[PDB]
Amino acid sequence: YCLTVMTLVAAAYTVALRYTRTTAEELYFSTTAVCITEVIKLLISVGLLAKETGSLGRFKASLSENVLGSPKELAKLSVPSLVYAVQNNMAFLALSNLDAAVYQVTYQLKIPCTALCTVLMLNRTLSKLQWISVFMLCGGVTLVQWKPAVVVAQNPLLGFGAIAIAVLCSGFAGVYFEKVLKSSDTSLWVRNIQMYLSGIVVTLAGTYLSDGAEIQEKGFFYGYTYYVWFVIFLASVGGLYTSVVVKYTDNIMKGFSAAAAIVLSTIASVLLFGLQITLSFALGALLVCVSIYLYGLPR
Ligand SMILES: Nc1ccn([C@@H]2O[C@H](COP(=O)(O)O)[C@@H](O)[C@H]2O)c(=O)n1
Repeated sequence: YCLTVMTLVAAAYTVALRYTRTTAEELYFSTTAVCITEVIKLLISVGLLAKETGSLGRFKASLSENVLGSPKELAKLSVPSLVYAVQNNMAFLALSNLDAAVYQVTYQLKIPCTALCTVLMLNRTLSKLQWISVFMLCGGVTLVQWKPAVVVAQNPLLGFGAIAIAVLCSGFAGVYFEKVLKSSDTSLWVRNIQMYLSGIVVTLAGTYLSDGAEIQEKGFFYGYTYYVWFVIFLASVGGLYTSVVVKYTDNIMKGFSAAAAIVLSTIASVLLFGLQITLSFALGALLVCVSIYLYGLPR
């Protein structure tokens, strides 16, 4: 379920976002959407904490001791929420200035950056063979994702600067969260709550600084339609399900699993719905399979 959710969210999110940034008459503030995602992800996570603890007495006790009463953990988790506030704003900026396929292939440069950050920050080791598989995975998804390289005027060079920042944020913020998540027995849903508390403050401050002038003229929830709330739900679910992947695997295996699921989803579409496929897909799919094989070998 959590692999078929991640693909159908991955498919739906970037297309629905790209649509809502280009086609609107009354256009919404992207900074607010990033902030509202952190609010919803907090409220779902608070819900999940009650379900995990499985008791009102245990839930309340967890909020006191672990959520609100672990200040140094909130201090640590304020760092990646500041970086994710950058990242997610750069993602709305990138999809406003570049094509959906162009964003997709370019943003996979996070996979090398995330692998480097994993080796740097978590003090792990990747062999020469494992490094070969990471770049081969990156080249494999490039071949699978490839598509030709809006009703509004755009700026590609500003769009690529945004993906350059967002790629660096993806590696740093994700691995920082993994570092803090796996440093104790504290629950995933506490760590998410601890993070999204600071996130809501940082993202709301971002909105003030970026769009506060224009928001006074128009309103905070200006341009919001049924499709903007759809995008934010997908961003919230995706955000939560990403933290679950990092919990049960790691920030490198997030990339391999994401790539493997794109190939499995396209193969499911060929068999069930008679989808026509390219030779680039066939070659790229094999590279994704070899990369998983090479990464999955003992040294
Ligand atoms: N603990 C975490 C870790 C990541 N996330 C979200 O998951 C996304 C990570 O995207 P990447 O996998 O592209 O780095 C970000 O939008 C981030 O806000 C989250 O909501 N909670």
